[PDB]
This record gives sequence, structure tokens and C-alpha cells, in this order.
Amino acid sequence: MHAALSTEVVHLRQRTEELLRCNEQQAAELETCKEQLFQSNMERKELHNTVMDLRDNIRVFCRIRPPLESEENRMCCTWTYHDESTVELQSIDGQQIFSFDQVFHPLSSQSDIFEMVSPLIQSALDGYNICIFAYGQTGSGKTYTMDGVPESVGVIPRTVDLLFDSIRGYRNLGWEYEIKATFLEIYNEVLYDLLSNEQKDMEIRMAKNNKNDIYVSNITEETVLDPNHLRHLMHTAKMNRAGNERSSRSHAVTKLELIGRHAEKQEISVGSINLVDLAGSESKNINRSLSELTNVILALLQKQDHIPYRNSKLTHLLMPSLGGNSKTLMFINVSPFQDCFQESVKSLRFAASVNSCKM
Amino acid sequence: GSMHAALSTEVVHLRQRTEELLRCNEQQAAELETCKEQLFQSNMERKELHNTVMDLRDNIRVFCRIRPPLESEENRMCCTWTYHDESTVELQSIDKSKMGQQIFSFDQVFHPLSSQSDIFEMVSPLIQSALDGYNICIFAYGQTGSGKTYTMDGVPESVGVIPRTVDLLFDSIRGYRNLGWEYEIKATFLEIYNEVLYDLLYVSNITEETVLDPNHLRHLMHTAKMNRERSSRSHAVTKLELIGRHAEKQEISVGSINLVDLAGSESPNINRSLSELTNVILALLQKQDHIPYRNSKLTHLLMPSLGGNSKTLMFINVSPFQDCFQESVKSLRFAASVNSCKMT
Ligand SMILES: Nc1ncnc2c1ncn2[C@@H]1O[C@H](COP(=O)(O)OP(=O)(O)O)[C@@H](O)[C@H]1O
Ligand SMILES: Nc1ncnc2c1ncn2[C@@H]1O[C@H](COP(=O)(O)OP(=O)(O)O)[C@@H](O)[C@H]1O
Ligand SMILES: [Mg+2]
Repeated sequence: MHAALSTEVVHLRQRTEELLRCNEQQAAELETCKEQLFQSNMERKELHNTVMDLRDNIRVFCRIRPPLESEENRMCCTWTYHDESTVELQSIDGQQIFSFDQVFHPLSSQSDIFEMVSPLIQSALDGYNICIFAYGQTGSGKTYTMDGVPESVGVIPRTVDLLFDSIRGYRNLGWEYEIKATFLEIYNEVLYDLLSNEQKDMEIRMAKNNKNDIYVSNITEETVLDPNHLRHLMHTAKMNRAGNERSSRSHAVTKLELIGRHAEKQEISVGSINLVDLAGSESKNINRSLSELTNVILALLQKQDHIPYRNSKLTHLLMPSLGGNSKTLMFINVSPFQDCFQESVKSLRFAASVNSCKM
Repeated sequence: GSMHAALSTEVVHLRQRTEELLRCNEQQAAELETCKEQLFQSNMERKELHNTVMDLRDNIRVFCRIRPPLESEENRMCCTWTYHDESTVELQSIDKSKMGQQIFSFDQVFHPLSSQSDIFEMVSPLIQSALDGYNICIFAYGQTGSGKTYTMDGVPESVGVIPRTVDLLFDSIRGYRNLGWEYEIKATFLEIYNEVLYDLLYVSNITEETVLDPNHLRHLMHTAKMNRERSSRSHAVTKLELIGRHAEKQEISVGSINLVDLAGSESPNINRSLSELTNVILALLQKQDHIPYRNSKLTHLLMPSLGGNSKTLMFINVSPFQDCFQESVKSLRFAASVNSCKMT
């Protein structure tokens, strides 16, 4: 029937023109809401960085680890907690007292530690560079704090979990995030790729578009696809991760570069997270990176004019994440034992140098 | 025929475009729901972070409010208002750098079109903390006709800060009841004119009350409001002493909320209390050991709440009009000083 089709056409043109109206209306509403969301997120980002600055871009904590059951044969120093920020230690055979942003003790949990870290993940997603260090003498607890164990995972695994939850959430703001992951060791001022068997010469050079930024030539830089992929990469690197004189004396750096793209407004947001399990602080090139790292941190705090980031592999690698608006957290790991007393004091004296430098 | 064919084509295409546009209406509906929810979460987190910043800073808090022209005043000329961000506001005569400050940064600036609820949104955190033993003080400052009373009291159609505090107060309380805390609320209302105090129903002897329910307090609130060019020069104070009790442990929280709608700041011992407030702010900025809290009967009460910290919030109400310009600048330059006060 011609009339049935005709009257259906008329009906469908009505339907059509009214839907175009209910669509145009929705579209305008969606435009203004999106714009207010973007602005609101810039302001949220700003306030967040304000908090970070009010707490200090560079912060230092202490963490005294508990003895293991296999360590009862070892006597502990006498530890005294003057307050949340101040700890003192006494040789069991004149005062050694140290102030920190916060002191963590043997009962302090892995998540207690991560609470200091989680706000900075958001910072990384906001375009700020982050550095998280574990500092201290071999046996003090650097690796347990950074990697941890399956029953109690440390900073890195928790950082990954939070990174995926947050990147997921961001999709609703119109942002899409890449993660570039690189894993390396630094031993005797030479860089090693923890994702490769191959022997190669890796150099630290200026980034193509940012001369203040850096990149490592000939390194395996992975674009993360999903959590399974990143779990595989971390496992692999942990397997090749370091021999007493070399295990104790090699730095480990896990770098997660967050690259965020908002396609509609055509904006980017690049911020990286460097998670560093430092070489032991126990007393040429073997210790170059560590001493230069402490020099650089203190120099930044003293607002020193010129800073020789390139005096060592470590400081040069992390340079773009140390100066300026970058945030640093350093966990000074300490073992509670009398026979470590002298090294525990050396470690904690760096903290004191930091406090003295903050004014 | 050719007409059946042509009509067939027409309906097919129209069915396909109907299906498209309906598909697009669906995607848009979903994306809009998502976007609104995200705008809500982002705003909420923004408010939380802002409150955290104000605490860490521990300055006296300053919010600036520009009131909209009234239906009457629709033919009254306004000066030029520029807003550079959420906390920065500039005003220029409708008619220069050497002349001083025309650009003012505060904790928050409220547009003429700001709801009473938006105002309260950024004050409620301060009120909730009174329950934790702190002395709180919200006070409104500005020339007459700028919106002090409207901001604190409000009108029945859109209630102000003081009214909404009740809701927030009992609501927050009944969650402490869960914790095993017991709260009583002592209330007092008073007025100050020519350095003389009046009970509108430490300080003694003035009418007190122990509150039972929101209605009891809404009532006595109305009663005080009922008894108020002298209201233009009279200060209004409303204190709500919150006294919590736990028997395990034996601790008590004692914290209060003070709500002041000050006299007008316009250029006139008639307006002294106000002048001595100005002097106490000048003193706190000097951070000096002897401070003239006692040179007036308002600064005496606000002395407990003028230690110079983030537990004190000042609204700086301002009129949009050109004939109010000079008064508005004066009000703003003062508010700038207040925002710089941190002492105790
Ligand atoms: N906070 C802690 N709680 C429980 N065990 C810990 C803690 N810190 C370290 N350990 C244990 O003590 C040992 C030394 O830790 P490790 O990270 O190897 O020190 P480092 O890396 O500084 O040499 C590890 O076997 C680890 O399981
Ligand atoms: N934010 C506002 N929105 C709409 N009208 C307002 C607002 N603030 C004040 N008004 C109106 O303007 C007039 C002057 O306000 P008012 O609070 O009496 O000034 P003040 O108390 O500072 O002398 C009032 O009658 C009130 O109705
Ligand atoms: Mg280790």
C-alpha cells in the first residue's frame, strides 16, 4: 500500500526532527558539563599540589624493622620515641636523636608506609615527577619496603594497583593514559637493563623534545597493555635482579612514565614515578652515585645555584625528577641491632642534614 | 510501480536514520549521566582539598561575597568586576597601579549568583570541627546594604548560614551518639549597641538555654531575630556551646560556634567596637605580645576567636554598585589584611 508507506514516512520525519532536537539539547548540556568538569579538575589538581607543597616537596621518614625469628641471637639498641617525628638510639655499652617527617617502627605495616606514597601517584598523573627512595645499610629493609614479599607487598606493587584503578577512573574525565615501564640496575657507574639478557652499552642523553628531560639509549621501554603485562615485566626484572659485593652495592630503579592524553581538548599530562631501591650505605665508582645523590638532595634544599646532576649515573638519570616542582620521598631503613648501631647512626645523620637544611 | 519503489527507499533511509539518532540519544544520555557524576566527585574532592589547605595554612579564613542587584536596583550603575579565578577578584571604577590595591586574593570569592547552599558548603567543615573541642567564629563584615544579614540569617525562602548550622549540628551529633559520646548544647544570643549588651530572649548575666531538638532551637533563633539606623550599627552574636561527654574514657570536648553579624563598616565612640576590631587585626599582623582586645566589648568576645588562625572565618560582603565603590575598596583592603593574620 502506498498510503501506509506514505503515512509512515511522515511519522518517521516527525520522529526524526524531534530526536535531532533532543540530541542537540543533550549535546549542549554535555558540552558545558564537560567544560566545567575539565576546569574543576584543573582546580582539584592545583589544590592537590598546594597540599603537597605545604607538606614539603622533599620529605624524609625513618623505618626501624623488626628482628626476624632467626635473629634472636642479636641484641637490639635501646630505641626511644620522643614523638611521632623524633627517634633516639642508644648503644648498650652522647645523645643520638633525630627528627623526621614521620618515624615508622617495627609494627608499622606495609600499607602504613604506602599511605605516605599514594597521594604522590595522583601527582604523577597530574604531570609532576616523583622520586621514592629506600636508603640504608644492607639488611636494614630497603628491598622489603620497595618490593616486599607476597604476604606483604611493598611500595611498588601497591603503586601499580593504585595506578590502574586511577587510570581507569580517569577515562570518565576524557583522559587516556599510557604507562611506559623501564627496569634497570646501576653498579659501578654502569647501567644494566633488567629486561634484557643481551649485553649493550646504555647512555643517558637529553630527550628529543625536552632538553631538561632525559632518556636511556638502547633500553627496553615497554608500553603497558594491561595489569597482566606489567606483572610479567616486574616478575622478569625481579628474576634478573642481583654475589654479596654486588647485590649490596647495586641500585635498582623502576620507572613508570605516565603519559595522559585528553583528545577532545587536545591536552597532555606527562609525569613519571621513579621507585628506587638504593645500594647499601655501609662504608671510586662503587659509591659515586649514592654520595652524589645525597649531595644533590642537600643542594636542592639549600637552593644551590648550580647542581652537578651529571657527576653520577643515578643523579643524571633522575635529574628531571629531582629539581623544580618534583616531589621526593626517602625512606631511611634501619636495623634495630647493637652491631649495626654505628651504621644506623650514619644513615640517620643524613636525615639530620636534611632537617638542618630545611632552614 | 516507480512510486512504490521510491516510497520504499524513503522509509528505509528514514528507518536507518531514526535508528542512528536514537542510538546517539542513548550514548549521549549515558555520557551525560557519567559526566555529571564525575563533576560531582571532582567538586567534592576539590572542596575537601581546599579545606585541608586552609587548615595547613592556619590563616584566618576570608570569603568575599558580591551580592546581586535587587529587583529595585535594576537601574543602579555597577562598577567593573573581573574574576581571575575562584579566589581572586578585581574591581575598577566605571570611570591605576600607583593608587594601591584593586586586585584581591582571598580563600574564596562568591559570585552574585551564588546560592546560600554554596556558601554553606565551604563553611560546614568549620562548624563540624566545633564538635572536636575547637572555638569557631564566623563573622560578616561590610557596608550597610552589602549582604551581611542576608548571608548569616538569610530569608525564609533561602535560609542563610546560621539556620543551616542547626541541620548540620544535630546531624553530625547523632553520629557521635553512636561513638558513645553525649552532647548538650548551651545557647546564647546577644546584641551590642554603643558598647551596651542586650539579651535577645564569660558573659553574665544573660539568658541561656539547653536545647532539646532542632525545633526548640529554630524557635529561640526566631525569637532572638524578632527583637533586633541602629541595626545598621549594632552587632549580633549567637553562641552555641557544644559540650560532649564520654564516660570511657572520662574525657569531655568543649567547643563552641560563634556567629556574628557585625555593624556596618561605612564611614560615619559610636562605631568603636568596629574600629578596635581593625586595631586588633593590625596588632595580630604586627604579631605583638600586648593586644587591645579590651578596648571594646566585641573584641573581648572575639578575642577567644581572634587568636589568628583558620578556626576563624570572615565573610567580606560587598555591593556591586559604583556609588559604593570607595566603601567597597575600603572593605576589600581591610579584608586583605585579615587574610594575612596568623598568630596562634
Ligand atoms: N618491616 C619489616 N617487617 C618484616 N620483615 C622485614 C621488614 N623489613 C625487612 N624485613 C626482612 O628482613 C630482611 C632484610 O630486608 P632487605 O630488604 O633484604 O634489606 P636490604 O634490602 O636493605 O638489604 C628481609 O629478608 C626481609 O624479609
Ligand atoms: N546574596 C543575595 N542575594 C539576593 N539578595 C540579597 C543578597 N544579599 C542581600 N540581599 C538583599 O539586599 C538587601 C541588603 O542586604 P542586607 O543583608 O540587609 O545588608 P546588611 O545586612 O549588610 O546591611 C536585603 O534586603 C536582601 O534582601
Ligand atoms: Mg636489598
